[PDB]
Amino acid sequence: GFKQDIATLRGDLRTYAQDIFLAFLNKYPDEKRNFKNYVGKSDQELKSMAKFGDHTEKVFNLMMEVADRATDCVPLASDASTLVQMKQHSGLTTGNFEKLFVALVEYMRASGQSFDSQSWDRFGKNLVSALSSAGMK
Ligand code: HEM
Ligand SMILES: *c1c(C)c(O)cc(C(C)C)c1O
Ligand SMILES: CC(C)C1=CC(=O)C(C)C=C1O
Ligand SMILES: CC(C)C1=CC(=O)C(C)C=C1O
Ligand SMILES: CC(C)C1=CC(=O)[C@H](C)C=C1O
Repeated sequence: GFKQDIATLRGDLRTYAQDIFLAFLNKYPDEKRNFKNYVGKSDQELKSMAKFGDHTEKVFNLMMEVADRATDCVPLASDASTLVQMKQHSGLTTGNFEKLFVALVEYMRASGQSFDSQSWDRFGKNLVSALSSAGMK
């Protein structure tokens, strides 16, 4: 279920973070508008870039904490507030987050693995709801 999937992802977090973030960037090419340093690079070149890995990992380190602190895939309002009020998220809207979670769920469905993809889908919807509530447009 959801709590085991957090354990699974954390067990190889750099790998999973980069693979899911590349699945998001490739599924939604316009989303490389929030990322000028990634333009004109292949996946292998992005994995070579220290920024790419350090940053993607820090995104998933936080996402897994927000997942871990959730009850029944419902994130804490305090974690939504943190995500809306981060200076790095100033230009963002809930659609940015929705797309990341669609990619994440798709990746999980496509994997050979017993991820609880329905729970991730619901968590992403609940996060987007909480971000909206917290004041994201
Ligand atoms: C649950 C989902 C997400 C979490 C937990 C999260 C968390 C974070 C964290 C921790 C950072 C700082 C990393 C660093 O400076 O090394 C960051 C930066 C960033 N995040 Fe988010 N984020 C999420 C979703 C997104 C989405 C959906 C977008 C855009 C589609 C986005 C765009 C950014 C940008 C543009 C930066 C800074 C630019 C850069 O230097 O790469 N994030 N995020
Ligand atoms: C997430 C979890 C962890 C849970 O127990 C239930 C749901 C759905 C089935 C309401 C989640 O998305
Ligand atoms: C990043 C942005 C300029 C952009 C938008 C897109 O629609 C596509 C296919 C490709 C892109 O590069
Ligand atoms: C997801 C990944 C590439 C990522 C890395 C980052 O370092 C920042 C600042 C923001 C991100 O979204
Ligand atoms: C406890 C039970 C009803 C339940 C919990 C879940 O987490 C999932 C994905 C599916 C379920 O039906």
